[PDB]
Amino acid sequence: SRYTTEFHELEKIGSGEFGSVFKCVKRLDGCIYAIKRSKKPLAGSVDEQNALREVYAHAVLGQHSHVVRYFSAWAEDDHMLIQNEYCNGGSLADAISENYRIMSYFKEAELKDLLLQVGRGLRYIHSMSLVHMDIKPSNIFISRTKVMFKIGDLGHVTRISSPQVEEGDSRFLANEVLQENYTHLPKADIFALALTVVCAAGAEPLPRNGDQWHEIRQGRLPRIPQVLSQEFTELLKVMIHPDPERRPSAMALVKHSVLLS
Ligand SMILES: C=CCn1c(=O)c2cnc(Nc3ccc(N4CCN(C)CC4)c(F)c3)nc2n1-c1cccc(C(C)(C)O)n1
Ligand SMILES: [Cl-]
Repeated sequence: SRYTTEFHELEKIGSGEFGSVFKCVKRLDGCIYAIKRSKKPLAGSVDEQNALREVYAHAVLGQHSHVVRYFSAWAEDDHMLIQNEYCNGGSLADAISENYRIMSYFKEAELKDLLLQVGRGLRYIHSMSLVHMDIKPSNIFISRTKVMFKIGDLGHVTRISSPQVEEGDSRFLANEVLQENYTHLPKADIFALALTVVCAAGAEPLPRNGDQWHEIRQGRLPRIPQVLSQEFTELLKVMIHPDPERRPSAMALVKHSVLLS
Protein backbone atom coordinates (compact mmCIF):
# COMPACT_ATOMS: atom_id res chain seq x y z
CA SER A 1 0.00 0.00 0.00
CA ARG A 2 1.34 3.40 -1.06
CA TYR A 3 -0.23 5.09 1.97
CA THR A 4 1.50 2.79 4.46
CA THR A 5 4.64 2.76 2.30
CA GLU A 6 5.13 6.49 1.78
CA PHE A 7 3.65 7.68 5.09
CA HIS A 8 3.48 6.92 8.80
CA GLU A 9 0.25 7.72 10.66
CA LEU A 10 0.65 9.97 13.71
CA GLU A 11 -2.90 10.90 14.63
CA LYS A 12 -6.48 11.09 13.36
CA ILE A 13 -7.40 14.79 13.16
CA GLY A 14 -10.79 14.46 11.45
CA SER A 15 -13.69 12.10 10.80
CA GLY A 16 -17.20 12.07 9.33
CA GLU A 17 -19.30 11.05 6.34
CA PHE A 18 -16.24 12.00 4.28
CA GLY A 19 -14.10 9.27 5.85
CA SER A 20 -11.08 10.27 7.93
CA VAL A 21 -8.15 12.71 7.99
CA PHE A 22 -4.75 11.76 9.41
CA LYS A 23 -1.75 13.77 10.47
CA CYS A 24 1.05 11.88 8.72
CA VAL A 25 4.81 12.19 8.36
CA LYS A 26 6.14 11.36 4.92
CA ARG A 27 9.11 9.02 5.40
CA LEU A 28 11.14 10.42 2.53
CA ASP A 29 11.12 14.15 3.39
CA GLY A 30 10.21 14.03 7.09
CA CYS A 31 7.50 16.66 6.61
CA ILE A 32 3.98 16.61 8.04
CA TYR A 33 0.86 16.32 5.88
CA ALA A 34 -2.89 16.07 6.37
CA ILE A 35 -4.07 13.03 4.43
CA LYS A 36 -7.78 12.46 3.84
CA ARG A 37 -8.79 8.82 3.45
CA SER A 38 -12.25 7.97 2.17
CA LYS A 39 -14.30 5.22 0.56
CA LYS A 40 -14.10 5.70 -3.20
CA PRO A 41 -17.51 7.11 -4.00
CA LEU A 42 -19.96 5.41 -6.26
CA ALA A 43 -19.22 6.13 -9.87
CA GLY A 44 -21.37 8.94 -11.17
CA SER A 45 -22.41 9.96 -7.68
CA VAL A 46 -22.48 13.14 -5.63
CA ASP A 47 -19.37 12.47 -3.64
CA GLU A 48 -17.56 11.49 -6.85
CA GLN A 49 -18.57 14.78 -8.45
CA ASN A 50 -17.59 16.58 -5.25
CA ALA A 51 -14.31 14.64 -5.20
CA LEU A 52 -13.43 15.47 -8.82
CA ARG A 53 -14.05 19.18 -8.26
CA GLU A 54 -11.26 18.95 -5.69
CA VAL A 55 -8.72 17.25 -8.01
CA TYR A 56 -9.51 19.43 -11.00
CA ALA A 57 -9.37 22.57 -8.84
CA HIS A 58 -5.71 21.88 -8.08
CA ALA A 59 -5.02 21.19 -11.75
CA VAL A 60 -5.87 24.86 -12.23
CA LEU A 61 -4.84 26.57 -9.00
CA GLY A 62 -1.27 25.45 -8.32
CA GLN A 63 -0.01 27.08 -5.12
CA HIS A 64 -0.86 30.10 -2.94
CA SER A 65 0.04 31.10 0.63
CA HIS A 66 -3.60 31.51 1.73
CA VAL A 67 -4.84 28.30 0.14
CA VAL A 68 -4.09 24.91 1.69
CA ARG A 69 -1.49 23.42 -0.63
CA TYR A 70 -2.32 20.19 -2.45
CA PHE A 71 0.51 17.72 -3.09
CA SER A 72 -1.07 14.56 -4.50
CA ALA A 73 -4.16 12.41 -4.81
CA TRP A 74 -4.51 8.70 -5.54
CA ALA A 75 -6.80 5.72 -5.10
CA GLU A 76 -6.10 2.19 -3.88
CA ASP A 77 -7.85 -0.68 -2.10
CA ASP A 78 -11.24 0.87 -2.92
CA HIS A 79 -10.30 4.13 -1.18
CA MET A 80 -9.19 7.56 -2.40
CA LEU A 81 -6.49 9.55 -0.66
CA ILE A 82 -5.58 13.23 -0.95
CA GLN A 83 -2.35 14.59 0.53
CA ASN A 84 -2.46 18.22 1.66
CA GLU A 85 -0.41 20.73 3.60
CA TYR A 86 -0.68 20.24 7.37
CA CYS A 87 -1.71 23.40 9.21
CA ASN A 88 -0.69 22.99 12.85
CA GLY A 89 -3.29 25.45 14.14
CA GLY A 90 -6.29 23.37 13.15
CA SER A 91 -9.26 25.13 11.56
CA LEU A 92 -10.85 28.46 12.46
CA ALA A 93 -13.79 26.45 13.78
CA ASP A 94 -11.57 24.62 16.26
CA ALA A 95 -10.08 27.95 17.32
CA ILE A 96 -13.52 29.52 17.77
CA SER A 97 -14.58 26.56 19.91
CA GLU A 98 -11.38 26.81 21.95
CA ASN A 99 -12.03 30.53 22.46
CA TYR A 100 -15.36 29.79 24.15
CA ARG A 101 -13.92 26.96 26.27
CA ILE A 102 -11.16 29.03 27.90
CA MET A 103 -13.09 32.27 27.31
CA SER A 104 -10.66 34.20 25.11
CA TYR A 105 -11.38 36.01 21.85
CA PHE A 106 -10.06 37.41 18.57
CA LYS A 107 -9.21 41.11 18.93
CA GLU A 108 -10.85 43.44 16.40
CA ALA A 109 -7.42 43.72 14.79
CA GLU A 110 -7.22 39.93 14.49
CA LEU A 111 -10.69 39.83 12.92
CA LYS A 112 -9.44 42.27 10.29
CA ASP A 113 -6.29 40.20 9.72
CA LEU A 114 -8.45 37.12 9.21
CA LEU A 115 -10.62 38.98 6.70
CA LEU A 116 -7.68 40.27 4.67
CA GLN A 117 -5.81 36.95 4.55
CA VAL A 118 -8.80 34.84 3.49
CA GLY A 119 -9.69 37.72 1.17
CA ARG A 120 -6.31 37.32 -0.52
CA GLY A 121 -6.96 33.61 -0.98
CA LEU A 122 -10.34 34.40 -2.52
CA ARG A 123 -8.91 37.00 -4.90
CA TYR A 124 -6.43 34.44 -6.17
CA ILE A 125 -9.06 31.73 -6.62
CA HIS A 126 -11.42 34.16 -8.35
CA SER A 127 -8.66 35.37 -10.68
CA MET A 128 -8.35 31.76 -11.86
CA SER A 129 -12.03 31.94 -12.84
CA LEU A 130 -13.00 29.66 -9.94
CA VAL A 131 -15.25 30.04 -6.90
CA HIS A 132 -14.93 28.15 -3.59
CA MET A 133 -18.65 27.90 -2.72
CA ASP A 134 -18.16 26.56 0.79
CA ILE A 135 -16.42 29.25 2.82
CA LYS A 136 -16.96 28.78 6.55
CA PRO A 137 -14.80 28.51 9.70
CA SER A 138 -14.29 24.73 9.41
CA ASN A 139 -12.73 25.19 5.95
CA ILE A 140 -10.32 27.93 6.99
CA PHE A 141 -7.08 26.47 8.39
CA ILE A 142 -4.42 28.04 10.60
CA SER A 143 -0.63 27.81 10.53
CA ARG A 144 1.25 29.31 13.48
CA THR A 145 4.61 30.67 12.41
CA LYS A 146 2.69 35.12 13.58
CA VAL A 147 -0.27 33.39 11.89
CA MET A 148 -1.37 32.32 8.40
CA PHE A 149 -5.02 31.70 7.44
CA LYS A 150 -5.53 29.29 4.53
CA ILE A 151 -8.58 28.29 2.47
CA GLY A 152 -9.13 24.52 2.44
CA ASP A 153 -11.65 21.87 1.36
CA LEU A 154 -11.97 22.54 -2.37
CA GLY A 155 -14.77 20.01 -2.86
CA HIS A 156 -17.35 22.65 -3.85
CA VAL A 157 -15.06 24.61 -6.17
CA THR A 158 -16.67 25.28 -9.52
CA ARG A 159 -16.07 27.48 -12.55
CA ILE A 160 -17.37 31.04 -12.75
CA SER A 161 -17.93 30.48 -16.47
CA SER A 162 -19.74 27.13 -16.61
CA PRO A 163 -20.76 26.71 -12.95
CA GLN A 164 -21.81 23.33 -11.53
CA VAL A 165 -23.16 24.28 -8.12
CA GLU A 166 -23.26 21.92 -5.18
CA GLU A 167 -24.77 24.21 -2.55
CA GLY A 168 -22.65 24.82 0.53
CA ASP A 169 -23.62 24.94 4.20
CA SER A 170 -27.03 26.62 4.50
CA ARG A 171 -25.77 28.74 7.40
CA PHE A 172 -23.34 30.64 5.13
CA LEU A 173 -25.32 30.51 1.89
CA ALA A 174 -26.34 33.71 0.09
CA ASN A 175 -29.98 33.84 -0.99
CA GLU A 176 -29.31 34.34 -4.70
CA VAL A 177 -27.54 30.96 -4.85
CA LEU A 178 -30.54 29.35 -3.15
CA GLN A 179 -32.54 31.08 -5.90
CA GLU A 180 -30.46 29.25 -8.53
CA ASN A 181 -28.94 32.57 -9.63
CA TYR A 182 -25.31 31.78 -10.48
CA THR A 183 -24.42 34.95 -12.40
CA HIS A 184 -22.25 36.35 -9.59
CA LEU A 185 -20.89 33.34 -7.70
CA PRO A 186 -17.71 35.13 -6.54
CA LYS A 187 -19.98 37.40 -4.49
CA ALA A 188 -21.40 34.36 -2.69
CA ASP A 189 -17.92 33.57 -1.37
CA ILE A 190 -17.75 37.16 -0.09
CA PHE A 191 -21.11 36.76 1.67
CA ALA A 192 -19.93 33.57 3.35
CA LEU A 193 -16.63 35.14 4.39
CA ALA A 194 -18.46 37.93 6.20
CA LEU A 195 -20.49 35.48 8.26
CA THR A 196 -17.28 33.51 8.88
CA VAL A 197 -15.69 36.61 10.39
CA VAL A 198 -18.85 37.27 12.40
CA CYS A 199 -18.55 33.74 13.83
CA ALA A 200 -14.95 34.48 14.78
CA ALA A 201 -16.19 37.72 16.35
CA GLY A 202 -18.16 35.75 18.94
CA ALA A 203 -21.63 35.84 17.38
CA GLU A 204 -24.18 33.16 18.25
CA PRO A 205 -24.58 29.97 16.16
CA LEU A 206 -25.89 30.98 12.73
CA PRO A 207 -29.43 29.89 11.72
CA ARG A 208 -29.90 27.03 9.24
CA ASN A 209 -33.28 28.40 8.15
CA GLY A 210 -36.45 30.11 9.36
CA ASP A 211 -36.95 33.79 10.20
CA GLN A 212 -33.50 34.75 11.51
CA TRP A 213 -31.98 33.06 8.45
CA HIS A 214 -33.95 35.38 6.17
CA GLU A 215 -33.26 38.44 8.34
CA ILE A 216 -29.56 37.98 7.60
CA ARG A 217 -30.10 37.73 3.84
CA GLN A 218 -32.06 40.97 4.22
CA GLY A 219 -28.61 42.43 4.86
CA ARG A 220 -28.42 42.84 8.65
CA LEU A 221 -25.65 41.40 10.82
CA PRO A 222 -25.87 38.97 13.73
CA ARG A 223 -25.09 40.69 17.04
CA ILE A 224 -21.34 40.86 17.81
CA PRO A 225 -20.48 41.00 21.53
CA GLN A 226 -17.11 42.75 21.08
CA VAL A 227 -16.63 46.44 20.40
CA LEU A 228 -16.07 46.78 16.65
CA SER A 229 -15.59 50.12 14.90
CA GLN A 230 -18.77 51.33 13.19
CA GLU A 231 -16.84 51.20 9.92
CA PHE A 232 -15.56 47.63 10.19
CA THR A 233 -19.20 46.81 10.91
CA GLU A 234 -20.25 48.66 7.76
CA LEU A 235 -17.74 46.64 5.76
CA LEU A 236 -19.23 43.38 7.04
CA LYS A 237 -22.77 44.66 6.48
CA VAL A 238 -22.25 45.47 2.80
CA MET A 239 -20.60 42.05 2.39
CA ILE A 240 -24.01 40.46 3.07
CA HIS A 241 -25.91 43.07 1.04
CA PRO A 242 -29.01 41.52 -0.63
CA ASP A 243 -27.74 42.77 -3.99
CA PRO A 244 -24.55 40.77 -4.60
CA GLU A 245 -23.37 43.47 -7.01
CA ARG A 246 -23.18 45.86 -4.04
CA ARG A 247 -20.87 43.41 -2.27
CA PRO A 248 -17.19 44.15 -2.91
CA SER A 249 -15.12 41.82 -5.07
CA ALA A 250 -12.25 39.97 -3.42
CA MET A 251 -9.88 42.41 -5.09
CA ALA A 252 -11.90 45.40 -3.89
CA LEU A 253 -11.91 43.76 -0.46
CA VAL A 254 -8.14 43.32 -0.05
CA LYS A 255 -7.58 46.94 -1.16
CA HIS A 256 -10.05 48.35 1.38
CA SER A 257 -8.71 51.07 3.70
CA VAL A 258 -10.32 49.44 6.74
CA LEU A 259 -8.10 46.39 6.20
CA LEU A 260 -4.74 48.06 5.46
CA SER A 261 -3.36 46.64 7.57
C1 LIG B 1 -7.02 16.78 3.78
C2 LIG B 1 -8.25 17.09 4.26
C3 LIG B 1 -8.67 18.54 4.42
N1 LIG B 1 -7.77 19.09 5.39
C4 LIG B 1 -6.58 19.77 5.06
O1 LIG B 1 -6.18 20.00 3.93
C5 LIG B 1 -5.92 20.15 6.34
C6 LIG B 1 -4.71 20.86 6.68
N2 LIG B 1 -4.41 21.04 7.98
C7 LIG B 1 -5.18 20.59 8.94
N3 LIG B 1 -4.75 20.86 10.30
C8 LIG B 1 -5.42 20.38 11.50
C9 LIG B 1 -6.76 20.02 11.53
C10 LIG B 1 -7.34 19.58 12.74
C11 LIG B 1 -6.58 19.52 13.91
N4 LIG B 1 -7.21 19.09 15.16
C12 LIG B 1 -8.13 19.90 15.77
C13 LIG B 1 -9.14 19.11 16.58
N5 LIG B 1 -8.54 18.24 17.49
C14 LIG B 1 -8.23 18.79 18.56
C15 LIG B 1 -7.49 17.50 16.94
C16 LIG B 1 -6.54 18.32 16.09
C17 LIG B 1 -5.24 19.90 13.87
F1 LIG B 1 -4.48 19.87 14.97
C18 LIG B 1 -4.66 20.33 12.67
N6 LIG B 1 -6.31 19.95 8.68
C19 LIG B 1 -6.70 19.71 7.38
N7 LIG B 1 -7.86 19.02 6.81
C20 LIG B 1 -8.93 18.46 7.59
C21 LIG B 1 -8.73 17.96 8.87
C22 LIG B 1 -9.88 17.46 9.56
C23 LIG B 1 -11.14 17.54 8.91
C24 LIG B 1 -11.23 18.09 7.63
C25 LIG B 1 -12.54 18.22 6.84
C26 LIG B 1 -13.75 17.97 7.72
C27 LIG B 1 -12.49 17.21 5.69
O2 LIG B 1 -12.61 19.52 6.31
N8 LIG B 1 -10.13 18.53 7.04
CL1 LIG C 1 -18.78 38.64 -10.04
